[PDB]
Amino acid sequence: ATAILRPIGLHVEKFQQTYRKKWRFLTSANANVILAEAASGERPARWALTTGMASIPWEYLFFYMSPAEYNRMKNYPGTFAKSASVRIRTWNTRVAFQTGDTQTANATLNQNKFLQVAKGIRSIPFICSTNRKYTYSDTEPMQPTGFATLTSYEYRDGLKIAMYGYDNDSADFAKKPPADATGAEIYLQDYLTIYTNDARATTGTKILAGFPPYKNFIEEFDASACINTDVVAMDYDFSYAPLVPQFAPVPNNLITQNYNASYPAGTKNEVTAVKTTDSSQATPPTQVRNAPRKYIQGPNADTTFFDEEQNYLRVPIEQGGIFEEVNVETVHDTQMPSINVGIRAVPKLTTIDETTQANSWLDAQGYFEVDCVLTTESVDPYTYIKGGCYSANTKSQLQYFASDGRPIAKVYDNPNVYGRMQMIKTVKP
Amino acid sequence: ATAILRPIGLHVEKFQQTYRKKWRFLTSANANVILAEAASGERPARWALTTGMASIPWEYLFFYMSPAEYNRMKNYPGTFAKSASVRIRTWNTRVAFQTGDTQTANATLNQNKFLQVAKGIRSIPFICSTNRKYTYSDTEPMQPTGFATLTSYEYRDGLKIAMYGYDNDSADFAKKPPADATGAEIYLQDYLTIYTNDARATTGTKILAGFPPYKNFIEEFDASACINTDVVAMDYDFSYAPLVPQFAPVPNNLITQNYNASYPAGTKNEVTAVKTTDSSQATPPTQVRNAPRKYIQGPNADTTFFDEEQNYLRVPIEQGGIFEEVNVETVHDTQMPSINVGIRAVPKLTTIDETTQANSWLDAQGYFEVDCVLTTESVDPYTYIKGGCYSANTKSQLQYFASDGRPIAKVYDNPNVYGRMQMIKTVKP
Amino acid sequence: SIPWEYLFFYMSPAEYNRMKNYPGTFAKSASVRIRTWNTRVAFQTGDTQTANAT
DNA sequence: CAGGCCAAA
DNA sequence: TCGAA
DNA sequence: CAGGCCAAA
DNA sequence: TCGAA
DNA sequence: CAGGCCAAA
Repeated sequence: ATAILRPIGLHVEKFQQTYRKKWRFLTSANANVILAEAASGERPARWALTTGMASIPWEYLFFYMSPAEYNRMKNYPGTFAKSASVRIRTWNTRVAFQTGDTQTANATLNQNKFLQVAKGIRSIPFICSTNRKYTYSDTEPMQPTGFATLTSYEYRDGLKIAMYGYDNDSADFAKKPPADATGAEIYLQDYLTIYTNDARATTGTKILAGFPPYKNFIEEFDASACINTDVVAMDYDFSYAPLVPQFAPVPNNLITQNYNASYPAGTKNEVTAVKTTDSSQATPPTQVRNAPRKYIQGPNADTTFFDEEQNYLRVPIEQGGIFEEVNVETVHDTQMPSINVGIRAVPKLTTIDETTQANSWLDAQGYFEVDCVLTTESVDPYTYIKGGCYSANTKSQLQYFASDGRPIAKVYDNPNVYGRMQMIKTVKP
Repeated sequence: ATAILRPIGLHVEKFQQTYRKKWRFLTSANANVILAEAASGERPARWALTTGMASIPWEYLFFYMSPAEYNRMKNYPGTFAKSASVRIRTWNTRVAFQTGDTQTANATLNQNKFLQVAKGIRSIPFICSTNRKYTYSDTEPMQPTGFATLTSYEYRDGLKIAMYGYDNDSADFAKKPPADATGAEIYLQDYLTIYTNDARATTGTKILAGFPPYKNFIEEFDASACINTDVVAMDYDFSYAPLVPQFAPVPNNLITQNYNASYPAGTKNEVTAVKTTDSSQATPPTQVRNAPRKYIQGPNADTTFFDEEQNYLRVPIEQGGIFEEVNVETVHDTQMPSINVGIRAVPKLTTIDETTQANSWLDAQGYFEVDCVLTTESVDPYTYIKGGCYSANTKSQLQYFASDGRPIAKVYDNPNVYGRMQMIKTVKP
Repeated sequence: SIPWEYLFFYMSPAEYNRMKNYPGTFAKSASVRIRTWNTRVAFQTGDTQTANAT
């Protein structure tokens, strides 16, 4: 029999977008030295071991998309980041012909140059590491002598301004010609740092294990043979990266009496849980279901995380485990692999009278060409005939919140805890 | 070596039973009109859109089995419903030659007849719908003008009495000759109804989305070409449909000191949880393990749900997620697909002076032949030598209970919440 | 008249309201297909003096 | 040799 | 399977 | 085109 | 796998 | 025919 109607279902429009950037980065070949970091609050006294492996911030949205693209993206509710890709090529590595010292005839045409690549060091459970900005000595510019006070947020903000420039009405407009326009090189300042405990003032039983042998977890190549070659190629598929919240549904409490109904979940976990661990071992690991949560669209929505533009440069793109959907969901913890690349410090051609590492270095600089692609997807659903887009309420989203109203998000800036990236309260910009 | 004994194990007898019925149903081709339903308690003011798609109650035990079969089934502890099957055939659709109005010469031999089939509309998250019994206007018998106060329980009870008749000593015996004996046609009165919010008195922000386009989720066929053809064929395998509780085990507290022992569950969920959601979004979704439960056989058993015969016509056959077994179990939420079939209203042959739908209709009637089969299974276990059947205590069953002692069961009469069938307290008959 | 020349013939108020968020929108093509069903003709007219039913 | 541990695969 | 095979 | 969401498969 | 493949 | 139940596989 002829069918005059068939179940065609909803009209839903899906939109895929792609964002590409090309960056050229300059890195300094820092010496590996030990710096003391004094105790401060809950931070214990510790030793820090510096490197020249600059952090590549491929985990953040500004790395892939301009302020104009970001501003336009807010007009597409339900936008999810789907995949991110990065390719790193190295160019010729420059090493100074001589050092500043005049007493030694240290100039030499012969060079030994080495390129260092570290993938996924951030997640190694027994290596405590972060990316830090150093201060350097005036006589030895390759030698860190302390820590800059710049935060990770401020570092990424400065990188973003270098990439995309100021507003046309800024008094400081001329200070940063946008590399997205010129294609000029940008200096990176955030370097992989390895920590270990400082037991000088420790009372009772001391842990005297020294350092982890972190060189056993990096790749090091002859830089003379890597000119104009790819050294890193990484692809990442996001688990849950909601960049713009979904369209709100038509609220069923306006239509139904049973809007606050209950139903079986069986043995399935449909509400996520928060895991807390304690490496001091004063308390055992705990798992708590039904964390404080807020809807991010709809009647009582709290959109602070998206209103504050946290996901542009302050927090990583991947946020799996931080958000919930009201359906029968399966959620796991997430983290993107870290990327650090750089040039090993080049010792100055001179004699020393002891069996030690070098104490003076030649100026050396890495030149890295970075390609990056980000793909996203958004939806325009029409559940109802009038009044714009509305999604099914099974698409409704929630976000972890703290009791003071601050949204909670994943952060990659702190060292891993049991190989995990912690989630912390966001800070208002 | 010759074995004089081998581990033959327990003697367990398994019994399979099959229940068949054939029903012939008459449906009215109701007009699609909008009725206002005023606010009442937690029920908000809403608009209702009527249809002629009659509900087919294939989710209930009385649809498949007579009172004699049901009464006998209570003698088989551990009876589970295994599968249910329904087949629907349509016969010739009757449309009135003319309407009651005399002023218009509206009689015509030409007809356009359409059959509507809706499968699984009940579970669609963005469509708020139930089955309702209407009141109709006297001048337009196809036109609903209000809602009857009959409950779903009373509707199904009346259907059951029509199918199987009264007791031989009833004063009303002659009023309902049983269709199970005569094979005569029965009129159905419960029709699919689509709701949307009524914002006439809403203060603040209004939702003005109108209706969902529900026609995009049904199949509609030329009824002139469907005579004597199958239109619906559905099969359902039950997850957990306990019709009679299992034989009680020999209680180990009479034999052992460690009857209240504890043991690891590991990371597996062995006790089910209740999920509560809130479409008003005042609270986030919550999941609670270890709900109030009662054993349904054994020492402290509460058999109220089965003593009250709730599963015959008041609650659906499928109850997965409502019951637990003491073993290492895996449980998920359940619901059977809904079935609604009917004839579209046939406009009267007349002119109207505006661009609207028809306001007058011809009497029209659907004729549906329904075959239904239900298969069940029960067990007689002999764990012990004397005193009748006893099961292993790993077969012990529990049911969700409310704090006032009412058993909790799934219900299909309310609109879905996030695509789920809610569980509510049962009501004493 | 079949008003296939107008936007409301093809798109709902919700779709129209959402479409305003896409600057540079152009309508590219429009298609219409018309099927006829059974034509109904009255058995008789209202006049009683003539036996006109057929 | 990267993504919820690696000494598991 | 909220990577994905 | 139905059974715990569909815009996922 | 308390559908079931 | 044993290892988180057996009347499930």
